[PDB]
Amino acid sequence: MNLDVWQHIRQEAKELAENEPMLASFFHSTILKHQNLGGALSYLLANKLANPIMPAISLREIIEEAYQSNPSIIDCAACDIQAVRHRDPAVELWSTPLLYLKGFHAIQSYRITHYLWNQNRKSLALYLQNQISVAFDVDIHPAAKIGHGIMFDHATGIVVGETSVIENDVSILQGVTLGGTGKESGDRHPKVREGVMIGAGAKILGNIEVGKYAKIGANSVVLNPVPEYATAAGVPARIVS
Amino acid sequence: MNLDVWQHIRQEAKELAENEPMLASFFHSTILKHQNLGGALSYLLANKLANPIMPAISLREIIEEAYQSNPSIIDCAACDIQAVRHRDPAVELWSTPLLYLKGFHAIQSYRITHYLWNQNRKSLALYLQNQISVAFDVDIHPAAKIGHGIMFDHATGIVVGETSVIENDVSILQGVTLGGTGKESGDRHPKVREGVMIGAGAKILGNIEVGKYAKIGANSVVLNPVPEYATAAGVPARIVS
Amino acid sequence: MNLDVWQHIRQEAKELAENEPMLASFFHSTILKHQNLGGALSYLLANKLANPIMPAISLREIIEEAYQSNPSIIDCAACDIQAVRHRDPAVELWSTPLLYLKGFHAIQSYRITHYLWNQNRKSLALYLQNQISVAFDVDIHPAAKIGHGIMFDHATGIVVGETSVIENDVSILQGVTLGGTGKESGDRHPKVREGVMIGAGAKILGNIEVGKYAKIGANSVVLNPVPEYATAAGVPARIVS
Amino acid sequence: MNLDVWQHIRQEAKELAENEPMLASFFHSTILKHQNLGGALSYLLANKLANPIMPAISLREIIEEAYQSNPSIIDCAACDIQAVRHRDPAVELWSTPLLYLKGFHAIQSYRITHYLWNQNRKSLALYLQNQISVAFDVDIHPAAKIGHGIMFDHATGIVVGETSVIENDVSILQGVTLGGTGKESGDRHPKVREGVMIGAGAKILGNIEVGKYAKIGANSVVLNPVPEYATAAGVPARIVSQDKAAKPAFDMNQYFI
Amino acid sequence: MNLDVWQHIRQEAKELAENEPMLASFFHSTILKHQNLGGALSYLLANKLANPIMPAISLREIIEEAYQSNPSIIDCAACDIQAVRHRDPAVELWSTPLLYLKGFHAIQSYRITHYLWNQNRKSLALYLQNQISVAFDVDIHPAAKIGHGIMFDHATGIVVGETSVIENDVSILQGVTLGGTGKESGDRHPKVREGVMIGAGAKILGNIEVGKYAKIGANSVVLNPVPEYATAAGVPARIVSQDKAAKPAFDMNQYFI
Amino acid sequence: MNLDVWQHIRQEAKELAENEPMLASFFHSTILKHQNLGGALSYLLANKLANPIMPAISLREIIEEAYQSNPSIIDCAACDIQAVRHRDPAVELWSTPLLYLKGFHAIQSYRITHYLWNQNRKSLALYLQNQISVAFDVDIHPAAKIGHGIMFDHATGIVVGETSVIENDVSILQGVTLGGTGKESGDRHPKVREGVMIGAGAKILGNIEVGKYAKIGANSVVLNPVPEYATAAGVPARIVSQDKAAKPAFDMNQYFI
Ligand SMILES: [Mg+2]
Ligand SMILES: [Mg+2]
Repeated sequence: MNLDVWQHIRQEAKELAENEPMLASFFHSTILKHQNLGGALSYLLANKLANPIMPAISLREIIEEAYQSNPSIIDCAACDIQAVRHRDPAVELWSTPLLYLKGFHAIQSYRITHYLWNQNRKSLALYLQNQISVAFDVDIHPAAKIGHGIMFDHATGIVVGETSVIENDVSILQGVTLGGTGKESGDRHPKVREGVMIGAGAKILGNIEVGKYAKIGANSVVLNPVPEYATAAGVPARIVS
Repeated sequence: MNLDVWQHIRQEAKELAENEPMLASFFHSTILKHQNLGGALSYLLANKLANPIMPAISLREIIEEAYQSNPSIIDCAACDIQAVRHRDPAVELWSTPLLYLKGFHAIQSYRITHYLWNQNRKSLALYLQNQISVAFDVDIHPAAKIGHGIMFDHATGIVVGETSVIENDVSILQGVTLGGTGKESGDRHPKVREGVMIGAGAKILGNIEVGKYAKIGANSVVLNPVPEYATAAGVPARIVS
Repeated sequence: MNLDVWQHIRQEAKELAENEPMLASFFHSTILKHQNLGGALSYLLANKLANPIMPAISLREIIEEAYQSNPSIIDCAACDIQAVRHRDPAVELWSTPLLYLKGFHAIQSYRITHYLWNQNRKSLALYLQNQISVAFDVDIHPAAKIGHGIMFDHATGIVVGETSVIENDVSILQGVTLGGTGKESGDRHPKVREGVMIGAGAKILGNIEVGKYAKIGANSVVLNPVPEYATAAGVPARIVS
Repeated sequence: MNLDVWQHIRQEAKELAENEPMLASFFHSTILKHQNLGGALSYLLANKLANPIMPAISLREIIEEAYQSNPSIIDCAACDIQAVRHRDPAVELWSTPLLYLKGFHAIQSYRITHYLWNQNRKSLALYLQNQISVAFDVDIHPAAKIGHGIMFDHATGIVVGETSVIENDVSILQGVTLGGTGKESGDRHPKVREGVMIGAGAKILGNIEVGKYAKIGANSVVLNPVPEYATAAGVPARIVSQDKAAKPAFDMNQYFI
Repeated sequence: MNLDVWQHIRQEAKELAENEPMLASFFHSTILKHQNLGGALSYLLANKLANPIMPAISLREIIEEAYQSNPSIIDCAACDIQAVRHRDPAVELWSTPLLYLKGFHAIQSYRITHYLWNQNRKSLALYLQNQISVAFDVDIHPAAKIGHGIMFDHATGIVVGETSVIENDVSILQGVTLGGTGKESGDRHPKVREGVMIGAGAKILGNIEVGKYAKIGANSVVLNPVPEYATAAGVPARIVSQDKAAKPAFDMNQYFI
Repeated sequence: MNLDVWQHIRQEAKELAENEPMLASFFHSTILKHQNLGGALSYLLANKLANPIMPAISLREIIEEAYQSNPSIIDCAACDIQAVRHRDPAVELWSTPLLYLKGFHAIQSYRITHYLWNQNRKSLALYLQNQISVAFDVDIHPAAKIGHGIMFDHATGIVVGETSVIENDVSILQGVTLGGTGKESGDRHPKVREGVMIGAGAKILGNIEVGKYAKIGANSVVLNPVPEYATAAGVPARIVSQDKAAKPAFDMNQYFI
């Protein structure tokens, strides 16, 4: 659930350090030498988003503070790991999401920009919003609201707008946009309810509702609300009974 | 218009340096210590495209020379900033495009590869074409012709081909291609007239005309000309009266 | 064919070193000082995928070993170069694919992760799978089976799944997915036969057959088998006689 | 309390960031964002000693662990800063030692290797001993024993071997060696007692006592014990004079006959 | 005109790029693409002194501003190159000093800190003073005064303190210190007049005049004034001989009795 | 056979990786993955000497080419490691010299520049001569001739000029100069024969023979020939004593009268 997640990854790292000496020091530095998930995650995120403007060493303190303050940030990471492990047939190890999956890195990094944005650090948040778009190819406005148990499989090209809401247990694939229309401010982005699965390349535009457990077809363009448990596909999207 | 743009950014940088000490030196080095937009832009672009093969320090001289020679390159950057400020509801600061928006960085970087390509420096231009695809996820052939007041919102996945033409005040989103068909050379890429807005994921193929102020739907595949002021949507794209 | 490819690139590098002194040392270090394609390719790949966790110098030995062991890895690179030269109207030089095209870099890098994956080095392969998604925006599961004469033009956003098969002489563009459905393991990814051309943004889902020499339309969503020599387009994809 | 020292630095830091925009983020990230000398110090040293083999971010954890086990390592740095501010006429700010003086950085970095040496991490301690010699040009064996209120002015070229001992309040200049003799292990390096000042280039060799409050002339070669309050000079060094009033480490009087 | 010097370098550069393909882009980016010594020099120094705190690209602007305000800083480098080409038998090319000799880089880098020191940018000047000691192993206080036609051969270990003065045409070798004495500010460092050559390892301490055309023996310790055309040697140094014909900085005659 | 030396290192390496997880990948990448000293050495040196101008990956090819043409360069390193393990009481592991001692790295790096110097690649050799002085603080002209079984303990500050010759089994400490004299090319640097040990800071200047098995006292200044088995000390150096039994390079006896 949480303690299980970190111990599954802890036990795995030991074995993978033995099988691949070239990464032994990486497994030790990232996983094996820390006492909890936050230690591994702040380390990995700091390194992936580093830049001389804001070096890993500086970034890590900012990340740790965030974790110390709102610990739930780490619980959500634990749940996201479990989601990928449970919904992605290609994933066979608990440590894989944590170490190599840019979609998962993008999500946890967004949790940091979301935290900064709500701590009155808009500049640093926009600066990291871009770092995240660059390092992971995922662009999430810091003010978007995203829950836990979320999976961004492959992730390249995902874009989530300012007023977006993604509830728990949502899965999103490469090239999917949750964007808006109009040159005005206010609610103009999608509300994706829990359990929703979005196919690769789908574009959901406007402040529209995406019912829970709905399935959105690859390359579908959703412009109108999608009932709960329904399947929308096509351009524009239609409900396929 | 131009002098207003740089002074809006100059005044903003001072305030953001006060609110975020961690980036104070970044605001000063990039914006506050230079006398004009070109000083800030050449600095930022050099750093974002740096690589040991061609370091920021070396790149910057090449960029500055370009600016010195054809100053309009900087005016166009000023107009692009204003475009984003005016068409993107998420943007609230004039400095945001300049500092963090990879789409805007991609555009101005392309202006440099376009300049190099027309100075008989094809190698360096192809080398930077790739740097730009890597750093910003935007691939623009150096020979494409692009005007000013252009916005690449989010930008991940945009591709513009060799014979493409994009006129002024055009807005393009993530995943959009202006590509061609055929294994032959010659005109084989889109001509997008002024004011045109292209939705996320749209693919416009061939040497076809995209009338002014037309609107192209997300994920639309345009294979035939689109009349001025019209709206094309669907796969293939159809005119929605 | 093979010896011709490396000599076309060798002769070109000399001329481009003369025309662009700023890259002279790059042409010499990458091309002119090595005796064969593997020398240039291992050098370039090591540098593009470097990271302190696994530096270029360390990566290069791993790459060289791979080449020494299975030399065909380099022949396939030679064929891929020729494919781009022959199918991409924008390419005018044999060295261009080798030096600047991220799609081609992604393919050859995948050949290394495929080799590592079959040498019982799953960790290192997943680590490089992510490096490749980051450096080139292309995500290829290491167990995918890909032949030679392959072209990933532009490439941003391409995703190839675990059980995928891509035969020879296949061309794939930006945003295309060869993905799967279901949370189960087993064959769940596309089988693209030889000669197949896939348009930008196409999403091919499931363990389905894509007949040889078929043409897939941009943004097409293929969910059912496509006969040989046929053209599929639309969402879902339909056969356009 | 070593907080006064830190108070001075934090105070300088705010005004320094105000005057030099180009170093603002550096002052805030090293000094101002931290509430004690330990956070500044670990940050700085980890950055100066960084290498892909052991990156700044990794090394910093190792240093904070050492400060957690041995807080006195931080207080020792405070005093070392106080020693420089008082004895080095060139140093007017309390922040200068901390931010820029490589002899200071070296001594503090050594304290970290000294800690690892006895944590059963000798490979890492040797790795860092070398990182220190390369980064600051100072080679201090991790098993050496060094007190506090120590100044290594300029520092380039300083060598301090395995069995060396250096007590509190000693001033050492560039080029100085506290070297061993022989090809066997065991006590074979100098024991420099408090208040001793050693001039530039001086070489002290073997297991010999350098008397408290003694003064070692520049470029001398000391091979025999030196009496307290005595001044040794020459190649080889000879006891040329004696002052029982002087305080060589604090006076920094370089003249001798 | 210091263009002759530059003409020689540019001429060597074209042929050097021709012979060593691996360094071509380095020769073009530093030398050939620039039309004067200033562009080459700022490029090189900014690269050698670079750090995430102050990256090459940022530092270079700071250097070009200094060259714009004080063009003589560039002409001083030309002469320093001429001094090495003439006095160092090991140096056959005019481009060698500029491209590779760390003592040269140090002196030029110091001139930049000297300029910042009086631009009200002492924090940056101290930051760089340290960057210089770390990059080239040479520690020159920014307030020191140094003329032109100066050679720091090998240079590792050279220290020049705050109130030091060095006139034109002086040759200084590795390990040399122009050091202070005392714990108080004020004139307390050596004043080395033209044509003086100082052998490796020599330590000159206090506010003392080192006579024009004098010759300082290696490893000596100078604590009293040295007469013009005199040769001082020993620990402590003694005036052992005098030659009124010699030109120590140019002859580089290291022998003494 | 220099494989015994390598066997020791590989053996230490496995257990070292076992004890210090944080350095595991470093031990495997440098030592364990390679089957001979050449692969470890080229890897390490290329990494220590790396610069965007000549990156580790490029430089390494240049080094492997040198080892392919001149395998004895590797065997020379084996012996240099053996020399340190035997003479330096501080060094207990055979892997220490190889992994961490900058004087060792310098000597091996020089051997590469010496090879390039006569491959018609003098620009690259000078580029590296400087990379070596900056990375390890040791300046060895590429045209210098150095034997094997050589130890540069601590090494900071060592300078060895163009025409210098150093035979087998010599021990040299930090601050030592084998320097030239005069402003003309030609033989003008020391010739140090086997078994000679040179104390810290010593300066040997001009084309003079330093007799086999001789012992040079720390901080001495040698300007005249030194007889075999003789001990020279002082500024200027004088022959103070003679031992025909001693073996200075191996004994490392630093005391003198
Ligand atoms: Mg990317
Ligand atoms: Mg150094």
